Amino acid sequence: SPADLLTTPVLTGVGTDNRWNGEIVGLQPVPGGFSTCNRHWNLNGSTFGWSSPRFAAIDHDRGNASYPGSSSSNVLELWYASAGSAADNPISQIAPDGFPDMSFVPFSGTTVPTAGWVGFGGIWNSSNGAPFVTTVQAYELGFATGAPSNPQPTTTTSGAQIVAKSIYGVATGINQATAGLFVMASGVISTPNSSAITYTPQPNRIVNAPGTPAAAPIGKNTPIMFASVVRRTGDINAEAGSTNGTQYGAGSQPLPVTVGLSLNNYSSALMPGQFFVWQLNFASGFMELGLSVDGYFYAGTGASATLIDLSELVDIRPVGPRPSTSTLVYNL
Amino acid sequence: SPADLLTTPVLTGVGTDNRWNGEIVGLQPVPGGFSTCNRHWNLNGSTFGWSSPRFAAIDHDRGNASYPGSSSSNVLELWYASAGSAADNPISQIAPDGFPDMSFVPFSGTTVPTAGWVGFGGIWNSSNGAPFVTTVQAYELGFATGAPSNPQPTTTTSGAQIVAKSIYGVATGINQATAGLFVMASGVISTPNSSAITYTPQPNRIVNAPGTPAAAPIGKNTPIMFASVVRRTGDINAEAGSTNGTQYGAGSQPLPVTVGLSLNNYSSALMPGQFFVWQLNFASGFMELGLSVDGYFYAGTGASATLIDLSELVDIRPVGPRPSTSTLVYNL
Ligand SMILES: [Cl-]
Repeated sequence: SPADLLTTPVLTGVGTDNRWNGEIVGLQPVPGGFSTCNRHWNLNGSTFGWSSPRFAAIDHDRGNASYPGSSSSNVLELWYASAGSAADNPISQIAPDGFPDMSFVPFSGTTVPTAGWVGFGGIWNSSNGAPFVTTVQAYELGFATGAPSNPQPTTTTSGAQIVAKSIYGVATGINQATAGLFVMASGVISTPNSSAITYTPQPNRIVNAPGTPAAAPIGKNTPIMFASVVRRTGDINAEAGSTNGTQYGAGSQPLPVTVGLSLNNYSSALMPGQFFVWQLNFASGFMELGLSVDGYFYAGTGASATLIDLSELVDIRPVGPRPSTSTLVYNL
Repeated sequence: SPADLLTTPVLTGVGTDNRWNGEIVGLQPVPGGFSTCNRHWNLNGSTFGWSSPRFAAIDHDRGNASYPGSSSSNVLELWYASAGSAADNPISQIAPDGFPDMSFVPFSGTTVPTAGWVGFGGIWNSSNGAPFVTTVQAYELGFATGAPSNPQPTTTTSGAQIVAKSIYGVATGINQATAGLFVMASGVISTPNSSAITYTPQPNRIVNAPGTPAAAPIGKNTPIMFASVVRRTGDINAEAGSTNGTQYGAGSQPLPVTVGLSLNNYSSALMPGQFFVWQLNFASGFMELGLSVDGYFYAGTGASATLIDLSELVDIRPVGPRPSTSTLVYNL
């Protein structure tokens, strides 16, 4: 039984999302539908992604590193490689374990990109493993085509490039035909100013491998993402509330669910066309969440795009397998 | 019952240690004894530390930022504040949530400190939350006294300072009497060259709050730390089996145990003078692990300081409460 995949602490402040590793504080309905594969598991014990259910480091030993111009001081460092070149990754060769499933947002000069996945790290020497210490910075990572001259976002891994570019000037730029990338897997969201932006990533920014099943509305049941509070570059101190607006990152699954799914095969527990349902009991009222065999979560919220605050969630109780066509209860 | 705190995946490659968040691959006996409080819970639902059972970010909004002893090619950014000044931390005011429990290792020039806790981040503007983008780098963090003129290691929180110093040159130094620190909580170990060093931290480097209970041998039973493979600055690409040597970080508890202990009170389950015992079944042979009420783990390995490899661990079975004076079986 999948019942213990989702227990009360998973959604009441201990559980984190599988994209940003932020504490989950809300449920974000996606009436338009979405797809996610990276660090996403199904109930048949499998992933279409390239990442294990953890947040460690991103490591790739063979990419092209460069900076523009003839002055090496305070420059934007650019790193890129082909998708499918991650030979050292046992899960998938598509990308290094932990590389974010987000499309690259191009920028140059003094522009800081909006809604990029950003991580801290730098370039290192492919021949001996030594870091290029003058290249440490915050880097936006994403999938693109057209690097290095004109990188543009792409949402498919097939034929893509994996790109890292420092959003601020590094101490001294480095030009290497072959160089390593090392970036911490726990990301923040890039903003050019103190203002928060919409939940990130939006569905059209998510990068997916071929064959990734889509999450679509089933009747009045709508797929959701799990909203967490995520740091943003424009106002790094900002956390939940009051301070200049709240920034949400979103993930397809709670990481504890992803971990459990990765350790187990739940094929006997649930049939296709079924949800495993939990009841979420709030201080006043309650709602149901449903989990499909493809590993997507649903709510009975229909066309609504309004975020559901989990601040008053009290406990979670298993309901069991139900028809995916049965509208999930929403009494909030 | 605490039995489900330690299940097979916790020590067979999924569970991470509570200091470095690295995947646990070994058990490190500490015949000399040790103490740990940070991100360490007991069976009475309590911690003597200053950190929650998670790895996010380190944030303090009021420290002194400077860059003395710097050249134009090499500017080491220094941040420090008093221990006990972390007013925003609901757990403890000793230090910001996630600040490492390690004594500061002094360094200067281009010298890289040995066995330092290093994290990525930078300084930010206390008045508006904006990052000082020219200060992003890898920083060693630790407890010290004598900042800013002569920082020296300390292992007691009382009267201490919390210090961050970039191990590499930042793009541009920043002098502010009041400034913020922001560093990702997931750390790496500083090494001056490609070689691995001893497991980190050694017991004499660990910082502890007043009242922290010590782990000492009880008869033939010896306290252990949980060893994980941790990244090092000298060879950032190196992982398990590196021809430059394998680097271990160590933590007092597996993080899943710490999380479980933080969510429930197990005081009725175990009394002082008792271990909760699990049997670890390997491919050839087996051993017992014991957990005390203070949350420390023990093995019946006596004076041995030899690391126990978990690569051939097959499964874990709960045994139950046993007297701490009873020698834990070691049959490997
Ligand atoms: Cl804090």
